[PDB]
Amino acid sequence: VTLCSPTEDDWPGMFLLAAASFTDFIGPESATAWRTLVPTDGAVVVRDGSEVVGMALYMDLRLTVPGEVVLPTAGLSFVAVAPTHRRRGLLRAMCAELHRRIADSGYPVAALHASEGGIYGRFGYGPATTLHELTVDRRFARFHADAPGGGLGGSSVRLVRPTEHRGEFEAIYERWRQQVPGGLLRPQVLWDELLAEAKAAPGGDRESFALLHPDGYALYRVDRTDLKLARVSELRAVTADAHCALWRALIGLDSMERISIITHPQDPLPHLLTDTRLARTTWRQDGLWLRIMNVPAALEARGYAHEVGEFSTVLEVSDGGRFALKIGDGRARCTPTDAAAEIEMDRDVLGSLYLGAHRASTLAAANRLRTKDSQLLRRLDAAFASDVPVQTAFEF
Amino acid sequence: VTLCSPTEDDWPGMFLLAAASFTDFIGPESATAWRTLVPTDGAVVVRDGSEVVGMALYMDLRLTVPGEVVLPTAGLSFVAVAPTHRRRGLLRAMCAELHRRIADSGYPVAALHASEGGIYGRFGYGPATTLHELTVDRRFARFHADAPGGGLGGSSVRLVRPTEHRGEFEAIYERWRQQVPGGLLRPQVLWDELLAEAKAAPGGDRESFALLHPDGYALYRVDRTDLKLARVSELRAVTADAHCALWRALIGLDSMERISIITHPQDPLPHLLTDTRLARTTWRQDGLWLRIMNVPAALEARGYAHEVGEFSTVLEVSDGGRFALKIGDGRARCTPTDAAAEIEMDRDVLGSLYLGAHRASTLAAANRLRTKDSQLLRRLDAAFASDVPVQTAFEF
Amino acid sequence: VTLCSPTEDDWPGMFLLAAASFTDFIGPESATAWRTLVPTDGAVVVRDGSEVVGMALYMDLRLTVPGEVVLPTAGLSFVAVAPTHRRRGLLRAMCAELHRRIADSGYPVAALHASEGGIYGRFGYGPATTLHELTVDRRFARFHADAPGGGLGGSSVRLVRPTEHRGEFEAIYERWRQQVPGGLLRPQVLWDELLAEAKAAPGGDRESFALLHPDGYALYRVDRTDLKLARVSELRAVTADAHCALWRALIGLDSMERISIITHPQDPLPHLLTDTRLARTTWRQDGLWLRIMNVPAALEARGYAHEVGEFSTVLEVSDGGRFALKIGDGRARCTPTDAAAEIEMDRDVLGSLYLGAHRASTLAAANRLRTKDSQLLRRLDAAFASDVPVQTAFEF
Amino acid sequence: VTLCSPTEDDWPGMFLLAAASFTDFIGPESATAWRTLVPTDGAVVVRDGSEVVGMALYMDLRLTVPGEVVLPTAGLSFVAVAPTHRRRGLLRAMCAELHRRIADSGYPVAALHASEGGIYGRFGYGPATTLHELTVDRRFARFHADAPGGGLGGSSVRLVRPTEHRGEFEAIYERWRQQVPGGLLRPQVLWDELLAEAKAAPGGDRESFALLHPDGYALYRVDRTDLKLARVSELRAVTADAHCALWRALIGLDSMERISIITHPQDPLPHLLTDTRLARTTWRQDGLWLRIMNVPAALEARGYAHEVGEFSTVLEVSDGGRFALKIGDGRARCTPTDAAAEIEMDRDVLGSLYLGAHRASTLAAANRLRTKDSQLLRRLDAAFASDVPVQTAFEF
Ligand SMILES: Nc1nc(SCC(=O)NCCN2CCOCC2)nc2sc3c(c12)CCCC3
Ligand SMILES: Nc1nc(SCC(=O)NCCN2CCOCC2)nc2sc3c(c12)CCCC3
Ligand SMILES: Nc1nc(SCC(=O)NCCN2CCOCC2)nc2sc3c(c12)CCCC3
Ligand SMILES: Nc1nc(SCC(=O)NCCN2CCOCC2)nc2sc3c(c12)CCCC3
Ligand code: NA
Ligand code: NA
Ligand code: NA
Ligand code: NA
Ligand code: NA
Ligand code: NA
Ligand code: NA
Ligand code: NA
Ligand code: NA
Ligand code: NA
Ligand code: NA
Ligand code: NA
Repeated sequence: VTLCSPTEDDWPGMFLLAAASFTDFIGPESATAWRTLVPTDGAVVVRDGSEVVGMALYMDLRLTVPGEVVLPTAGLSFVAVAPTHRRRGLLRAMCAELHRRIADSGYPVAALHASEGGIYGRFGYGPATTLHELTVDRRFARFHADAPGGGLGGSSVRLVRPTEHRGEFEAIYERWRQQVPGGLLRPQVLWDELLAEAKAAPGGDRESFALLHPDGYALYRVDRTDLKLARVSELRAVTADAHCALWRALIGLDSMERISIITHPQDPLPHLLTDTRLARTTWRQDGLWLRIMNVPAALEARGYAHEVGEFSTVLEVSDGGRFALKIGDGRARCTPTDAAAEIEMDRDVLGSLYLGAHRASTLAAANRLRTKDSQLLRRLDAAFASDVPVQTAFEF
Repeated sequence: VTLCSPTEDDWPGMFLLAAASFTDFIGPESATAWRTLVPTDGAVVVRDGSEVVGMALYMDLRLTVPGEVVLPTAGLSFVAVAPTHRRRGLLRAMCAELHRRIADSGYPVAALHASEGGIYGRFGYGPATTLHELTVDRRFARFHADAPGGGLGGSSVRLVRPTEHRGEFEAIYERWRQQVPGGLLRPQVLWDELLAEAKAAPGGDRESFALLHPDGYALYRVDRTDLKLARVSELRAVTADAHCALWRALIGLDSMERISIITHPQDPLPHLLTDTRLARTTWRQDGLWLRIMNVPAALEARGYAHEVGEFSTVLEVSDGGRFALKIGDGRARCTPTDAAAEIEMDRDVLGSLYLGAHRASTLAAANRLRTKDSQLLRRLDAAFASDVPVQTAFEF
Repeated sequence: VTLCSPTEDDWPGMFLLAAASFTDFIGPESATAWRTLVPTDGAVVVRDGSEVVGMALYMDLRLTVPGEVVLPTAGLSFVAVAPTHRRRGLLRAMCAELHRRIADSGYPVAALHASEGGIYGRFGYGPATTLHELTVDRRFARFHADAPGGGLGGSSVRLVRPTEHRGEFEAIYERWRQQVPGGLLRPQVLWDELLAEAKAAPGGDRESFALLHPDGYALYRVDRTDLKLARVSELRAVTADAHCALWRALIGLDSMERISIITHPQDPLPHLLTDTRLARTTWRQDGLWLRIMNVPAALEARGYAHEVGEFSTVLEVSDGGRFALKIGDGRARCTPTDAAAEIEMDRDVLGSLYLGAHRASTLAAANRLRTKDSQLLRRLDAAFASDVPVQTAFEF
Repeated sequence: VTLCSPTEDDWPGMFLLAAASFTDFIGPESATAWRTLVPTDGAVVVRDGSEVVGMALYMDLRLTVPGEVVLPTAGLSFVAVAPTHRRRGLLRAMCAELHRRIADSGYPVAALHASEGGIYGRFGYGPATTLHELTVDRRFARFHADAPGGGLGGSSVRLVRPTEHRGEFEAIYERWRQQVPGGLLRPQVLWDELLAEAKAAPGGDRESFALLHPDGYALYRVDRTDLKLARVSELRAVTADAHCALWRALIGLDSMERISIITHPQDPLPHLLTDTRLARTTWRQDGLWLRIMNVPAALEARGYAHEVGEFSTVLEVSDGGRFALKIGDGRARCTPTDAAAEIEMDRDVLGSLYLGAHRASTLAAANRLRTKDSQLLRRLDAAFASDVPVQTAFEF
């Protein structure tokens, strides 16, 4: 039980453990694409004296945070302990080694998608974005008088084969990810992967169609088993016009009873309809999780609300340092101090505040975030809040 | 088809229509209690040349709004058109008459709970609060190290018969409703009603139990059919200690698999657990709906965020007037003007902003709220936002 | 194991066997009402050397058959063999004794409702009417331009308590049963019974409401468990106006998703809607079963289609006699002959033809009805067919 | 938005719209077969200034109507409006153009299968045949003494691979379609298609088997998911012997719990069993829809019941002409008149009467068919009724 960087001879063993550990595993030939995003010394394996009983790696990602600021992000992925080697501290050992490497490489943040909601808090990760399934019963769906693009003349939305409009989707996604907190750069190899899953699989998923606007696209497919349900896999709109136009087109799928989509809590769709209730929230879950690797570097890099006035405090992160935090003009200055702390939180809590998805008041109500001054609580709420609402880019 | 105030001879006819129109109708003897909250000239009936084919009324309510300010509120209820008299403009006629009376009586706002989400927007009502069902699989539920009241010595929470601690529940609810936006004064007759539904019904609901803290209570009962589910009908906590203590007690119901509760989007419960995901959102729906009867009187009466600086604009409400709105020091001054409008919205949209549940940015994204200045949008978002998170009191 | 007419001392034993044999048993106090319809020597019990292990009886009924002709009918009911005395020929013995008594009393027909579809063919009973559940998704239901009573002014349909309009329901049902094949006289005691089941039972069925027209009524209640379903227990309309008006009222139950009713295959409801398919057939089953006790007396008593011309044939019923059958001017003459049979059928098959629900062609295709002349088959089809479509009155 | 006949360059665009509009779409290579049945100028597309946003076509069909008379029939199919171009009158425009072409080509009738039951009435189509799912619990199924082919010696039914007995199936279907109202000529290319779907698909449908009689065949396969259910896709029997023999074989599938089939309301199967109720009606829906293009040409072409005597009337079809209709000797003469109408109906209603599936009395009860003389109603019922019961051939 020694902890090493994998050699090329180790990957077949890692793919075996992946196949047994993740039910959604897309096989080795598809894993070559994602492997391009793993830097040299981005992966750790544990061997038993021999085969692979343990693995974890990070990918080089670019995360957009409030103020349209793009951070280098270590994306944690492909974490797996053999069923034969549980309760043996292999995860603790692997996560520690990667965090060392992530820290020493100069990543201010790491991020992951959690398989369970109870594992990653202890390693410093906080849930930072919220996933939100909306299901529209589109038979009753009528658009409000106030809704855009409900006038005579032509539609701007086209129905198209995804594979023949890759360039337009890239262009739109690139505009989208740069201006939305939670946005991730989607490299070429992940566009290759995304469009290979657009085509119909024998006894698998059905053909994916696209609705294409100058400033938006929606990829959808009819469900395998439920043939009256369209699953919107991905809708990216840069303008409210594009968003609305795309939903007029989706509500126009007259052979479907229900359109479903995984979106964000602030999706304006419910307000496009004469009946808000027709867009039911069927499902809600933690999206992206953040570990703030370097507190001063992260707090300084993001923009803050211009609306709150200048204010200063001392933030203590448990075993992560104490800081004089001065916020004003939507910039922050974060500097070492030994002054008495006014606000205390574990590092995972800072992850949950960092993109604006969670309010400091809420975490304080749970005593995850201690302060004796509620004026300071309101000011943190206001400053950390995001003007553009926070969204989840793509699962990794 | 003439529209009149009911006489005592009209109520049996109204109770007949109620029994046929609402499946949850609690019968005449229980309707005597609610009738005490209907003012003289609070009810309209439509007769056909004869029996009651139409009815609507308002109750005298006291609604808490941001800044711990209590408004007189006309609560719209008991609205029903005979199945024999649909598509005949009886609702339009009845709602118009009540709104006339509500306006001329000096109510700044009316409120209702909607049976459908598509009827009430056209009459000026906006969804103002969000209901949120959390279901905890309590078998996996462990409280976080940071959570309050996890130390040795005694528990402060007692298990009790609801009927023998009415005074303590009243006291706690009275403290709660005065300090929470969406709070409603619960009069004596509704406490009589609430505790009569605490006892077990033959072949109906099971006995209700209470968890009692100095600063909180929870009423729960095991589900009729699912005997591994506890339904928390009502949890009122005044302090974070009370909230946490009550959930330790609820998670301690070792014979249940699932605790469910209808709460608000900012409920801190998910953050009390080591696994946020164990508190699943199973259901989400519009709660209280607001019609702003008098725009200047309502906008002036509520508190605003101290965090946003002083700012002025011209608000047009469609067919509801145009106003110079000046917000600063968490007060608003709202005065008539004929100056060019900077912000336009239908009256229902103002209802949805009024308690802070919905962001102006979100409604703007849906074009329910028109402005050409996004700086003004951020300022409205910030000013209208509620420091204490908005909650739904009781259904009427 | 001797077969006797019950004494008053035998009924408690019969009620015990009834409670164990029929899950829907309405108890002894309610069985006093139905007992009034059992004639002296209408009931047989089997005792074991002692308690009741066997029972069967007939009730005095008046059945309407084609040509608005009302026949005295022995209604077979309350048939039960102890679970302790199966496969012992007690049913065969009891049915034989009752049929003897029914025959010798001068009933031309007996009728029953079957608990199973496989028992009663061998005793000479044929399924004579078809039950047909229609379920309307009333959210999509719009009436056709051509539909009656879709013009301005008042509705003629009232919503009422069943118990306060007994006289009007009786009057309408009495008009209905006299003019519809399958109609049964409903005596006073069965109107007492029907209205006692209109009221809500503690942890049972909900309150029943009535829609009342001068020429029609509908009794409905919301389902116990499914609160979005209205079950129409009974709709009697004498004119197409009444039928349509009542369905406009039922489709107006805006709190229901689905209206369900057990009706007949020729119910015009599907054709009242712009979308026939909205009235789905969810369920279909044999209704009333007929045993022709006296072939000549029954064939002579009913009217025949005036459209088919005069024609003669020889009908053989297996072990039920051979007859010269002459049909013309919608009358039949049925006389003994020893002439060669042109048409053969078991007696149960004649029951199935007798009210016009089943076509002779269909039964011939199944070889239940033998002839070597298809011209004669078409003529039987045409003559036996009912101008007024055949309906099921009430279960007994 | 111009309306044109498609060029060969337009089909890829039509196949894209087909894939997105119909979930059952069988792909382009299979659509080449059906394309052979589309005449020159049988198809219309709508382009947007460019891609295909609209399409509709008719196929050359031969429909059997009562009196074993075969009509040329325009079969409407492949109708689709882009989700991006709803509520724009593209369907109205396309249907109008095709009906013009269908009329001017000399088709007396058009027919279609409806995706929804609410679209096609306004374009003059009436539901003309009824689909009827029977499900047999074959564990309890015993054949009646009277049933054919229940004697000793050999069975005449063989179990066979469909692909090796194509000639025998063709021969039987050809005999069947010529003698049954609703019958359609099945051309070579549709037999190619039918037998390609007989073989097992990887992770799709299972292998199809055939039961083969000299005068009948049944194609069945075990259900994908439910392995105790045999789905009879198609049973064609020319003689009652063949029908019965085939069901003895199907009830002999001792590894199945349930045999299901989509058949017609007059299927004699229920009467083959000792228990009629074992053949439950699980599902019922409109089959083939008819638009009478030329009222006199259609009314004159079909046979009428010989049983009803000679009679004359004036039929008005709304915006379809008024006619002196004289029916006798099972022929009709239909001639222009300006005499007062005795019977009025919309054109769709005539479609519903034309094959005998619906009774004029029933449509009159719904006021779809106005007359002041009920004697004339009985005579129309009798004359339009079909001696051979009406069946649905194959979906298109
Ligand atoms: N990061 C990756 N993601 C995917 S599919 C996107 C997705 O939604 N994953 C959720 C579930 N995961 C499944 C797999 O990783 C853990 C949990 N596929 C591959 S192959 C592969 C990676 C990789 C990492 C780099 C090495 C080889
Ligand atoms: N306002 C009232 N509320 C209740 S129960 C609380 C509740 O949750 N109602 C939701 C459904 N409603 C059911 C009834 O009113 C409409 C929809 N019960 C009565 S009796 C009664 C009222 C009344 C108004 C005053 C007159 C007589
Ligand atoms: N004929 C009767 N009918 C009813 S309820 C109508 C009904 O729907 N019955 C269907 C099921 N049956 C249940 C009971 O009889 C067999 C199957 N209730 C009583 S008490 C009673 C009878 C009687 C006969 C006369 C003697 C005492
Ligand atoms: N007429 C056709 N039918 C079939 S499959 C038989 C079937 O059951 N269709 C029901 C659903 N339809 C699905 C497709 O057409 C609308 C609704 N497949 C093709 S490819 C094709 C046609 C065609 C028309 C000619 C042009 C190309
Ligand atoms: Na980015
Ligand atoms: Na969206
Ligand atoms: Na963190
Ligand atoms: Na209050
Ligand atoms: Na709570
Ligand atoms: Na409002
Ligand atoms: Na009668
Ligand atoms: Na009916
Ligand atoms: Na009989
Ligand atoms: Na044909
Ligand atoms: Na069949
Ligand atoms: Na027609």
